[PDB]
Amino acid sequence: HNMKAFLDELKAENIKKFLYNFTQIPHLAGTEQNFQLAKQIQSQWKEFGLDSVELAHYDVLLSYPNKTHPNYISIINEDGNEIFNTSLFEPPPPGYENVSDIVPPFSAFSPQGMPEGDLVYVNYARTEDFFKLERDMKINCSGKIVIARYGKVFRGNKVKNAQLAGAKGVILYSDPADYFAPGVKSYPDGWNLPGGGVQRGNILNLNGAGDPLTPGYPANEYAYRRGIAEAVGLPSIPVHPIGYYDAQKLLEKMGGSAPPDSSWRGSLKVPYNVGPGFTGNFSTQKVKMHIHSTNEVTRIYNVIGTLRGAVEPDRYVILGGHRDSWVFGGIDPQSGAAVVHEIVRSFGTLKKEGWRPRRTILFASWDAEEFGLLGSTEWAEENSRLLQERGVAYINADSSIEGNYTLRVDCTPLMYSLVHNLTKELKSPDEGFEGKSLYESWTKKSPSPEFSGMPRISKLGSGNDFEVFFQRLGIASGRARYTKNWGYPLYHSVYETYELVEKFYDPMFKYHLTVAQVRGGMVFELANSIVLPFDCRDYAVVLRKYADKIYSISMKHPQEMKTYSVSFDSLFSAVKNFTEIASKFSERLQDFNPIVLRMMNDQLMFLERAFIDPLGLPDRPFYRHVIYAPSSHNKYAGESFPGIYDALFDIESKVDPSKAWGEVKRQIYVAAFTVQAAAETLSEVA
Amino acid sequence: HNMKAFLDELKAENIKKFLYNFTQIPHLAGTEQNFQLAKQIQSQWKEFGLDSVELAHYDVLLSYPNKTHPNYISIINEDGNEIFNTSLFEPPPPGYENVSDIVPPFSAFSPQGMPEGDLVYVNYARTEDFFKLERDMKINCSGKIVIARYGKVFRGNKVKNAQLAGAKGVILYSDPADYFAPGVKSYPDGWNLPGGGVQRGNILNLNGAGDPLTPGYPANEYAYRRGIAEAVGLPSIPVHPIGYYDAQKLLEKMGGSAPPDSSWRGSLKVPYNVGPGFTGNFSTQKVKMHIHSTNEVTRIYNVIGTLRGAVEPDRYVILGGHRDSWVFGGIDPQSGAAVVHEIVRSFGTLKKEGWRPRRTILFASWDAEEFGLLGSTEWAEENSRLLQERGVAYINADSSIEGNYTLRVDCTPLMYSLVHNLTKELKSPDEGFEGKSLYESWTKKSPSPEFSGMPRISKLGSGNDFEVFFQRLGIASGRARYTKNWGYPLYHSVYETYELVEKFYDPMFKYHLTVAQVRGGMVFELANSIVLPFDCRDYAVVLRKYADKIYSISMKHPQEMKTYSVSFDSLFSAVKNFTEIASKFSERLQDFNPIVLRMMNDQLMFLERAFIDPLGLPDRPFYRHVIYAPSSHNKYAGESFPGIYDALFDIESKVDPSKAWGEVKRQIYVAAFTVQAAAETLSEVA
Ligand SMILES: *[C@@H]1O[C@H](CO)[C@@H](O[C@@H]2O[C@H](CO)[C@@H](O[C@@H]3O[C@H](CO)[C@@H](O)[C@H](O[C@@H]4O[C@H](CO)[C@@H](O)[C@H](O)[C@@H]4O)[C@@H]3O)[C@H](O)[C@H]2NC(C)=O)[C@H](O)[C@H]1NC(C)=O
Ligand SMILES: *[C@@H]1O[C@H](CO)[C@@H](O[C@@H]2O[C@H](CO)[C@@H](O[C@@H]3O[C@H](CO)[C@@H](O)[C@H](O[C@@H]4O[C@H](CO)[C@@H](O)[C@H](O)[C@@H]4O)[C@@H]3O)[C@H](O)[C@H]2NC(C)=O)[C@H](O)[C@H]1NC(C)=O
Ligand SMILES: *[C@@H]1O[C@H](CO)[C@@H](O[C@@H]2O[C@H](CO)[C@@H](O)[C@H](O)[C@H]2NC(C)=O)[C@H](O)[C@H]1NC(C)=O
Ligand SMILES: *[C@@H]1O[C@H](CO)[C@@H](O[C@@H]2O[C@H](CO)[C@@H](O)[C@H](O)[C@H]2NC(C)=O)[C@H](O)[C@H]1NC(C)=O
Ligand SMILES: *[C@@H]1O[C@H](CO)[C@@H](O[C@@H]2O[C@H](CO)[C@@H](O)[C@H](O)[C@H]2NC(C)=O)[C@H](O)[C@H]1NC(C)=O
Ligand SMILES: *[C@@H]1O[C@H](CO)[C@@H](O[C@@H]2O[C@H](CO)[C@@H](O)[C@H](O)[C@H]2NC(C)=O)[C@H](O)[C@H]1NC(C)=O
Ligand SMILES: O=C(CC[C@@H](Cc1ccc(C(=O)O)cc1)C(=O)O)NO
Ligand SMILES: O=C(CC[C@@H](Cc1ccc(C(=O)O)cc1)C(=O)O)NO
Ligand SMILES: *[C@@H]1O[C@H](CO)[C@@H](O)[C@H](O)[C@H]1NC(C)=O
Ligand SMILES: *[C@@H]1O[C@H](CO)[C@@H](O)[C@H](O)[C@H]1NC(C)=O
Ligand SMILES: *[C@@H]1O[C@H](CO)[C@@H](O)[C@H](O)[C@H]1NC(C)=O
Ligand SMILES: *[C@@H]1O[C@H](CO)[C@@H](O)[C@H](O)[C@H]1NC(C)=O
Ligand SMILES: *[C@@H]1O[C@H](CO)[C@@H](O)[C@H](O)[C@H]1NC(C)=O
Ligand SMILES: *[C@@H]1O[C@H](CO)[C@@H](O)[C@H](O)[C@H]1NC(C)=O
Ligand SMILES: *[C@@H]1O[C@H](CO)[C@@H](O)[C@H](O)[C@H]1NC(C)=O
Ligand SMILES: *[C@@H]1O[C@H](CO)[C@@H](O)[C@H](O)[C@H]1NC(C)=O
Ligand SMILES: [Ca+2]
Ligand SMILES: [Ca+2]
Ligand SMILES: [Cl-]
Ligand SMILES: [Cl-]
Ligand SMILES: [Zn+2]
Ligand SMILES: [Zn+2]
Ligand SMILES: [Zn+2]
Ligand SMILES: [Zn+2]
Repeated sequence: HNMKAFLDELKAENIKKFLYNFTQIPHLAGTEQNFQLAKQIQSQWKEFGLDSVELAHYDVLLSYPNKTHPNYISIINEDGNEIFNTSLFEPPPPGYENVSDIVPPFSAFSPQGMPEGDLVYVNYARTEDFFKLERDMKINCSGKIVIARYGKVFRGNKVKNAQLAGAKGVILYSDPADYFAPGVKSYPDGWNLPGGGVQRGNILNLNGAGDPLTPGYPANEYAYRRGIAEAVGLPSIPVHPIGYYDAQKLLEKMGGSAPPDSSWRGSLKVPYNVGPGFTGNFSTQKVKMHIHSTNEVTRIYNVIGTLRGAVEPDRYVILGGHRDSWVFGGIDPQSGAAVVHEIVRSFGTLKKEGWRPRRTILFASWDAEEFGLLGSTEWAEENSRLLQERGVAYINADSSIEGNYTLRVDCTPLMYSLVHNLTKELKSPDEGFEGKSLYESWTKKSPSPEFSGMPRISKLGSGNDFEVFFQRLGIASGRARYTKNWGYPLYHSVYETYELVEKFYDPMFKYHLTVAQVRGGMVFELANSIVLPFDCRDYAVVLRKYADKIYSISMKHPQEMKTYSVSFDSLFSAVKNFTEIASKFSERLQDFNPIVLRMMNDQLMFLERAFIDPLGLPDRPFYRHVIYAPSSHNKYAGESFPGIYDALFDIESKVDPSKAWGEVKRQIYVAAFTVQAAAETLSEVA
Repeated sequence: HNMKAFLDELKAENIKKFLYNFTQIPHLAGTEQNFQLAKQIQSQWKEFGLDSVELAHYDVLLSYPNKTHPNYISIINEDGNEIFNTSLFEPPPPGYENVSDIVPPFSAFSPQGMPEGDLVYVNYARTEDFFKLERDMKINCSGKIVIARYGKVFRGNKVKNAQLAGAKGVILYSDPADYFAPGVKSYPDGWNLPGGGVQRGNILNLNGAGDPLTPGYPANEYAYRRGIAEAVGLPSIPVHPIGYYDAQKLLEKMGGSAPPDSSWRGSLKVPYNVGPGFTGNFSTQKVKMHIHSTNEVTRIYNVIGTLRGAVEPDRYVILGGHRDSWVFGGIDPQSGAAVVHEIVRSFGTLKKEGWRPRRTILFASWDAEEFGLLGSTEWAEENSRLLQERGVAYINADSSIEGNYTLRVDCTPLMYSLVHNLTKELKSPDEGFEGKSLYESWTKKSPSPEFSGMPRISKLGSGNDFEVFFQRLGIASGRARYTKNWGYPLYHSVYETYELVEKFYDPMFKYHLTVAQVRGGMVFELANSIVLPFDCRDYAVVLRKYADKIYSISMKHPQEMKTYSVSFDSLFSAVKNFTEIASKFSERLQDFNPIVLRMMNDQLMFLERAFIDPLGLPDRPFYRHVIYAPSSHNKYAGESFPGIYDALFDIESKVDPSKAWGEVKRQIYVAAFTVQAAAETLSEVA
């Protein structure tokens, strides 16, 4: 009973069976169907052999369209007539036109409203897009409806950016330039987005809070909830998404200024005029939104399975991914959840033969991830003390594939070595690499920008269920999935089905199987290796990289750094110290008795934990990791030394430079202190 | 080598020698003399046999009078003449009239100013005193100088209360009714306060922040400091203390309303008129303060000694007390520090013979405790990650005696059993109890208000160096000292000398020796017992007591609890659960292998830690313990369920009752959740 045994028990055919089983009806959070799937998963995980399997439920704020009062957008003429209306549903996929309860496209958590106004086209609605509109083009968004294309950044950042600019409404759409791959056919004949396809998705700005009504505390039966008016993260203007057929109708009459350059033009046969408003003929027509969605406190259910550790049952390695989907979830998330199900099945087969892992493994099927990571965050708020004193690692398990080209890993530097070592022992599934390792194919296809002969591994960002574990609690975290050659066209649409995956992404299920071996093999090592498989020297390498980068951003303002005596010396000193201490620690780790071992492993487990500042980042108390936080411009992207980065952002625009530069210095001191403090956790303990 | 060996090595004669050595010159924080004593202590602890002994220094905000521009108060006539002036120094004690650098009486951190006005007498300046003045007597303090007597509550709460009432100055004084014991002579002929004696002391309201300029982070060499304007906890009006000779001069001319009752009258031959202002003859005279003290960032030094553990070197038991004193520190703190020095000496004797404790013991000599607990708090901010993952217990060691009657212990319920068991094995030093245990004499003299045949043990409050460890970090903490039959007259005066202790408090040093056996024996057990000597069942008992108490406070408002559906059921359910789970845990602890042991001990060590809410209490982010916080009316006193207590305080005065009662419910939910969460840390781990 070893890792090879675990890995050999995983079967592509089983992943395929489970994916099919998980994707025949929609499993939207808060619905009957998703409770039923949770019950099924709990039953099967027990049958698979876990020691215990429980549902953990919470009553959280969710959001749904009004069934009898649909959401839509109009062009209205001056007479008041609605002369063009967007579509009320996506044409359902072949063979699914009778499935009940497909939720129509909507932006979850939109407030209600029927605003009317002139359209302004804001490109991707990124921070830089609004800067370009307002500062360079002198175009004023206040009181206008903005239309923005999806992509580049999390949609919630788009809405926040629109709000701050004074917009009274947001219309989101998928441009073929971003969601239609050239040379491939639309679903059902290929994997491309049809013009009637629409990306659903929440538009919250929770900054890691979880349920908007109970930030800090689990939404259990006796919770005291904020009123809607004080809820965290809800947008203050109506928002609705549409497909590119409808978008074309809204964009074609656009007047005002031309697009500032070609980076602002998508693929529709439309000028991409920024506005405000329409051209001459139609300058009297307007855009009207009709949004009637309601926010509703609704029960959600996590499935939590436990495989007790033989030696350190009080040390937890967690494999977690969500189960709730927008409609059928053929990729998002069931391609990940089917992989988790087969991982549980394999571990349980070993267990039934008398094996147990050294440490406890917890398996999680999270609910309401699509509505703001609510299920993972509420459970972690409930269990925060257990997690912070016992949590070894968290491996996420959302969609296993978003392409069929190569591997994509985003993790803490603590697991870089683990990931290199594991992938060297796994067979590549790729054409042209038969008989060669996954490591070889991945490094060949996705080389490191810095080191020859190594693969790219990215920082963790946010916007998935690892966020509370890593960014709030400081538990070492990672994720891995197959990706494209550098999202995917049918993301969050009704066309993400079992057939999309089985026909176009992974017909042999070999990419699913490889991802199962990576996620499963990581959890196996973390739960069974005698010494935890973390290399602190890898952190010392990246900290230097990030310190160089942040210093180079500051050095765009040399005169201000002289005037205000802005020095990075403390941060560099801390990083140098971390490097030296980590080096000594690594020598002792190889050169040593279970208390020494357990004292040692605790140093490795609490090293990620040491980067947490209990005071949080400014105005973001649930983002506490001083090295990594979600980017303030794009929740999906990771930022390093985010406190310093945000202090320096757009600093030349601040009215009181002394105060702005003071706050940069304050952030340098906080970062330097935290790096040194983390380093000292690796010093000899007495 | 066992506890008896440790205890027998402690000698009364050595405590006496060290006390004498520590009290011949003043050791005010930030001065040359106190750095020299720190160096001496470090040298001796090394000689005593500790493994390492370091100074940990920080640059913190301190406050000192201006040497060439003394602080004083006047009665000024309408002509502008200063017709009476308070004294510029206390008459120094016999044989010490040539000692240099005795700091004159002042209120540390007072701002500068020379306000003039009418006096109002505010009794003890407690919350209830100001309520009585303003609501019942209709006396308006705005723009008036208040005169208040020391006692009952921390002086800082007095100043905060005066500020909030609109006072422009505060004069603090020691009334004989509170600081002169009947039938005993004044120093040097007895232990009573002479009329020229004055209590020094800081008047900050830091709420656990430590150095006013660097809340959250150590005041190290690269720290970025707040400006004085944003500093935490500084008073906004001038404050100065005086003795009762001077107080009599200021109080004798007082007019306006009579004292509302006899609880408002002290012992001076004065009417205790509340004012405002003086009687007819002198109604045109005024009181003028002259305060010229300056706040100065100043280096302070902690001495940190380590005795490495043989088995769990990564588990810390800390014995810490301060070294800085107002003048000679004959009781405060050197009676405690001399005890610590002899404890270190005894442990080092065992070490020199080849013994080591099971866990690491850390010994601390803290600086600048008198200026706001700055040395212990900065070191704990520096080492917070080590402390929270490794800190087993903190035993404080300030003044060993404040009387010669009986023992006084204030601790976490987790150490109640430890304290009972230890004191049953110690000989009582008391007259009439020769041959009988310390337990027997203490319970006889200070019985429990609740259980026959047990002694009183009180909650921890704050205002001493355990505050950061217990209230911020959640490390189990305790303190013990000999006390009077229910502060002490010469507290913080120049008369607290070696002679006061050797002549009047403890001439045989037997009370010092007994306190050394208690503090030392507690640290020995905590550092050496195989299973940590904490009983979680004791916590379950007090939690029920506190839940009953807080419910009984709320039930003063039955109509409001019906209207707003204010239920305590969740809190009672949590406490019941904690009781049941603790009971099972205790059974397993007696019924079990070093990992099981270490997994078990970790449950005991992290149990205090589980009562910490990382979000802090409302507007008090550094007070994080949900069960215990310093009282918002008296930093010295402990409050239980302080979040709920403060929500209910004076609630019938709140203008929006729906909102006030909502916040009571929110606090009940937070408390219930935290109790249940702490209970679940004692559940089986998987
Ligand atoms: C990386 O690791 C280093 C440990 O090897 C550590 O070095 C410490 O650095 C601090 C400076 O930040 C040193 O502080 C000095 O301590 C001595 C006493 O040991 C003091 O005398 C000295 O006094 C001052 O001199 C100042 C500087 O010129 C002056 O401004 C002051 O007013 C005062 O006169 C300093 O406070 C400490 O000793 C060092 N330990 C060593 C060298 O072994 C680094 O700080 C660490 N990096 C970080 C970010 O922590
Ligand atoms: C002390 O320890 C107890 C464990 O023995 C624990 O008991 C749990 O209590 C909660 C109630 O707070 C129970 O919650 C219910 O869970 C079931 C499913 O297991 C739900 O069906 C049920 O649904 C609801 O019924 C509600 C109440 O009438 C209603 O308002 C809702 O809308 C919904 O229909 C409840 O959510 C849980 O099962 C209990 N575990 C048990 C009994 O074993 C205590 O909560 C704990 N005390 C604290 C403060 O944690
Ligand atoms: C997915 O697979 C499960 C497990 O086999 C199916 O659930 C079972 O359905 C059978 C036949 O109705 C019942 O006898 C069992 O009680 C079910 N087992 C459970 C819930 O654990 C489930 O119906 C399948 N779903 C689809 C769409 O094929
Ligand atoms: C990844 O594999 C490398 C090569 O096997 C491991 O590094 C070796 O670890 C052993 C065990 O301590 C050492 O004795 C060798 O000297 C190491 N070889 C090196 C550094 O080249 C590495 O530990 C593995 N990473 C893990 C387990 O996280
Ligand atoms: C307190 O005791 C210490 C320790 O004996 C005395 O310090 C020593 O003084 C002698 C005589 O001057 C020196 O030779 C040593 O170098 C000192 N030892 C140290 C500093 O560790 C100290 O002087 C005593 N103080 C008083 C007031 O009696
Ligand atoms: C205090 O002393 C009592 C009496 O010795 C200790 O309680 C006993 O502990 C032993 C060891 O587990 C048990 O076998 C006995 O049943 C206990 N006696 C009781 C409960 O009456 C108690 O453990 C000690 N407290 C400590 C060490 O914190
Ligand atoms: O939908 C999500 C969050 C974002 C997805 C990543 C993602 C983010 C954006 C796109 C897109 O714009 O097409 C596609 C995928 C993840 O982290 O798995 N979770 O279910
Ligand atoms: O002076 C102090 C803080 C308060 C003291 C307790 C104390 C508190 C008040 C008095 C008094 O009013 O006479 C006396 C003693 C302690 O906690 O040791 N620390 O050095
Ligand atoms: C949906 O449709 C209409 C909107 O006014 C109304 O009858 C019904 O209350 C709505 N449902 C909600 C708000 O859940
Ligand atoms: C848009 O829908 C509204 C409401 O149902 C209707 O009055 C109008 O005729 C529609 N416009 C078009 C072009 O269908
Ligand atoms: C832009 O928007 C509206 C135009 O109606 C105007 O009232 C507002 O004050 C303008 N503000 C800025 C900052 O340009
Ligand atoms: C699957 O891989 C092939 C081979 O390169 C590629 O052409 C095709 O685009 C891939 N399918 C998807 C959905 O990426
Ligand atoms: C103390 O005395 C006077 C007050 O104005 C002045 O000469 C000197 O600056 C003062 N010292 C300080 C502020 O430290
Ligand atoms: C009080 O002191 C001031 C300043 O030194 C002086 O002018 C005045 O004479 C003094 N008053 C008395 C009564 O000594
Ligand atoms: C009380 O104080 C002063 C008296 O000069 C007055 O100006 C102030 O407004 C009064 N306020 C209250 C609340 O009684
Ligand atoms: C010391 O104890 C005696 C004996 O009861 C008592 O009368 C005296 O007041 C005590 N001294 C002090 C300072 O308490
Ligand atoms: Ca919550
Ligand atoms: Ca500080
Ligand atoms: Cl993932
Ligand atoms: Cl004490
Ligand atoms: Zn997903
Ligand atoms: Zn998704
Ligand atoms: Zn003291
Ligand atoms: Zn004191």
